Amino acid sequence: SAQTIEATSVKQLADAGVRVGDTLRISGTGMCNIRSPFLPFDCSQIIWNDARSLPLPESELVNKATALTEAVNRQLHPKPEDESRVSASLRSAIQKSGMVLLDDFGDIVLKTADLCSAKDDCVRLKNALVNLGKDWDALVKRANAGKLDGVNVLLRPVSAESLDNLVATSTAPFITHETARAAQSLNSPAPGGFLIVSDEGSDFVDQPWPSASLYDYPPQEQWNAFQKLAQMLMHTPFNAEGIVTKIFTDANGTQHIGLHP
Repeated sequence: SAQTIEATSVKQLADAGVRVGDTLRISGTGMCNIRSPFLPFDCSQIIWNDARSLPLPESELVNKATALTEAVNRQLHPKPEDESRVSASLRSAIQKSGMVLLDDFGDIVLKTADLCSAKDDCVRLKNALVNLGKDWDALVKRANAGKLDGVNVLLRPVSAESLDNLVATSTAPFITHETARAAQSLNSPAPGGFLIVSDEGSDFVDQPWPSASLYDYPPQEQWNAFQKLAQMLMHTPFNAEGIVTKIFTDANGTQHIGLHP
């Protein structure tokens, strides 16, 4: 009593009533499980469900982080095309000698506290942000009303590039917090359908393995790489052949199938 089952849609497999011993040849569109080539996804288990997919996650944090990053970088590396109530030829001499003129010190400070909300958050940058112009829980106050818009703070070259690195170093932990968190948010399996699983841990999809591993990407690249990973892998083509070695049904209604070839 060993059936042999071709299925290209979920309801065909539900119909065929698979028992251990059967041979499945299975193909269609699915999602890679969460909890490895495509870490955080594990493409040796495929979620096969007709309930359509979760949206890409968002993060207010990431938006706050890559916005402060840019605010400092656009003031540390101003482009020839730039407004300035500062003299033009004076600007060219600041750049010849390696120095840095903060247009809007006030914007740097606000967008820092906006992001490092907690008092323990990024304290070293907040320190370096106060010498350059007090105490942190007061610079924010002076910046809140809007008073360091008229201060001009000029930076000697190593403090500039050191503040550069301090901003890069502080925003990076946030963007990986949120990337890990967002991947867990997608671990929210719909009831029913199947979890098709390879016994050998082989991958079920046919996608080119990403070269750089996700956790090993740069900081201001991690959010976007995840998104492309998630958007392709939550709707990827897949196929699976083999001999059913286990078959059971979830408290959540989902049928788990382990396949060996």
